[PDB]
Amino acid sequence: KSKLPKPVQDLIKMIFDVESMKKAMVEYEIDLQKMPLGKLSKRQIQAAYSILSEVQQAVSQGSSDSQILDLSNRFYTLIPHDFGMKKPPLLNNADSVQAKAEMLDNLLDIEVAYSLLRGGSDDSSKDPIDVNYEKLKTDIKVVDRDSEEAEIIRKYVKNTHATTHNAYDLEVIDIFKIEREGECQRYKPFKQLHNRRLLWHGSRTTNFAGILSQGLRIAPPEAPVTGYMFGKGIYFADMVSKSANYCHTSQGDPIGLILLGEVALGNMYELKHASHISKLPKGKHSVKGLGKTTPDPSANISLDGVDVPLGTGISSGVNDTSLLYNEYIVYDIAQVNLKYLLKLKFNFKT
Ligand SMILES: C[C@]12CCCN1CC1=NNC(=O)c3cc(F)cc4[nH]c2c1c34
Repeated sequence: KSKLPKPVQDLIKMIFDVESMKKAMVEYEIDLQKMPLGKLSKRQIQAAYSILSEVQQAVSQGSSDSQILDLSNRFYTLIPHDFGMKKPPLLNNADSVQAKAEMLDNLLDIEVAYSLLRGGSDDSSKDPIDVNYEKLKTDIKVVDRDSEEAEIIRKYVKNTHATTHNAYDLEVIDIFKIEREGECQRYKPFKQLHNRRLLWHGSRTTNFAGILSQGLRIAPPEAPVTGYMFGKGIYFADMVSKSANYCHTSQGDPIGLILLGEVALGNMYELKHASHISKLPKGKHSVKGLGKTTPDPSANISLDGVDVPLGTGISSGVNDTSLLYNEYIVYDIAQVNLKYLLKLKFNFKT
């Protein structure tokens, strides 16, 4: 039987739940009878990614929409869906493509998680909790609730919840200090770049088995670069609620996980509208999408030499922007060093 601290044990049970993966799949209206969890393929997902990029290129230069309809039917044949008696959405426009690309990101992560769960070795004497914990190849420690780390993290959550995101409020249940096997060596080349910031990354619970195993990754090459507002990079927020929205929490499942990462942003390429790129212009290290609302720079503090923008929301002074809140994008996985993992209770305002 396991000796892990009991918060870490609940975390492991949460990350490796197959039923949550099946529920995520049912929430995308995927047909679980024709295409169950065990018949999820990495290469099938990549082929779906290629269909999305074919729709992107077709729409972009005046192809038949005959063509685009055929590609949408091919997509629904490659990934079987259960829509009952409604008509499935058509892949004819940019929003359809973006929805399916986010969906495929989560599908790929689910495949990674199930591949982890059913792989490696199994040892009947050992607690499954211990087996999965060491499958994560991460050091997970509980952060003391009265530390100053915890002070700053609670203040970061408390101060940067946007008013637009009025469907819920957040309660911090546990704060974990994580260390990914190998990540600090990979991050070393970027640890004295200027402008390193502690930023949020939310994702579904089922995805953290992937995120803790392999880190935060960039979409595969088959993924359409126009399926993401600022192209194929790793996306962070400085508003806790903007990232928390990407946990895809629900009333039926109100606990989520969110990441705090040291991001070496360096020279930020400032953008107010979508720009589907895979590389930065020479001399830039990150993209910053400017919101009309920013955390107050007055109130930034430092934690292990990293800036924390835990100020309250004020106007940026940016006028012709299409973003309500900031976004930070990096295009090299080495530019990220994950520091903390947070268990959040979503209290839905009903
Ligand atoms: C839809 C998108 C774009 C590429 C994959 N994505 C998933 C995501 N996850 N998590 C975040 O915390 C996040 C925070 C942001 F400020 C902007 C973001 N844009 C994304 C995310 C995101």
